[PDB]
Amino acid sequence: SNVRVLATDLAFPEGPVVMPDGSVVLVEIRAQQLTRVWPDGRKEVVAKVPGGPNGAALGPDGKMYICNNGGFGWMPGAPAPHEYIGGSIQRVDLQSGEVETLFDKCGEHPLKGPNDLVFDKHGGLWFTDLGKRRARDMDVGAAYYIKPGMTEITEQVFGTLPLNGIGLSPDEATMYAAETPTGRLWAFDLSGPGEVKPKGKPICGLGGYQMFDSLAVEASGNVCVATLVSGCISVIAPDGTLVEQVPTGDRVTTNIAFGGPDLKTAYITLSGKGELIAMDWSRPGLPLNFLNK
Ligand SMILES: C[C@H]1CCC(O)(O)O1
Ligand SMILES: [Ca+2]
Ligand code: NA
Repeated sequence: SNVRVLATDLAFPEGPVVMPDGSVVLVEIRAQQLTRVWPDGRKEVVAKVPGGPNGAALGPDGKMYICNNGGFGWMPGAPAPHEYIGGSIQRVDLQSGEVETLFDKCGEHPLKGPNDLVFDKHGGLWFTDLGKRRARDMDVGAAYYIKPGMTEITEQVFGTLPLNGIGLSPDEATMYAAETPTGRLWAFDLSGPGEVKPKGKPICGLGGYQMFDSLAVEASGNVCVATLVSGCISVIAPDGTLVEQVPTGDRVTTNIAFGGPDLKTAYITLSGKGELIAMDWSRPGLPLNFLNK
């Protein structure tokens, strides 16, 4: 595990997407932008994304899909009314910077705080909703699936505590969602693309005072979850076994993504230190649809 700092002075980095050339496109939630970090050290702003760009994934159209949580109040906190503009799913042209809003509601219900997302092999899009905190109450968590072609959005999970990281198993027959305040990883069986069958179960619950953020899946099927408070990556086997915890040096470790040769480099956002780092990983990551395969 040779650790290297790839970029600093990032304004709450999140949603890293590691390109084939080893460049990283990621979100800066606090600076409300999508940023490109190159291996020669240089950085460029790809697009301004007003609100709270929170997670990213490259889509089948070659555009970068964004979970926009609508904005926080700044370490993030509950958004004062004016700092919140509504949650949405958006799309950014990585060549022009054009931002288009795709969904801001499901049925008659506005999206609250979209957080992270993952494409299935047909181009369908899974995403989590962390909800928003208000003065005296908070939204429940949820997970949604947008049908291939961006034709329809559906609610698949609803009524958990806030949900954050999301991924698919290698065979894409299981969707994983990380429940933030409990440090529990939930697994949901899929009867087919975009459809949970009964709705799921927690396969791992960490002890102590540990919370979960975003995640990335390994080719082995292990789920690698950014772990807040204790500041590490928690590697969880498909059967729920805690395989290992890799310290990162930041209590606000928020996301991980695999790239580099054989997808054996982990790219991690340390959102407390404002850093993007890279770390050797003993096992290869799961190739993401429309990015790595
Ligand atoms: C504190 C929450 C909001 C952004 C995050 O990284 O998903 O975690
Ligand atoms: Ca997240
Ligand atoms: Na990730």
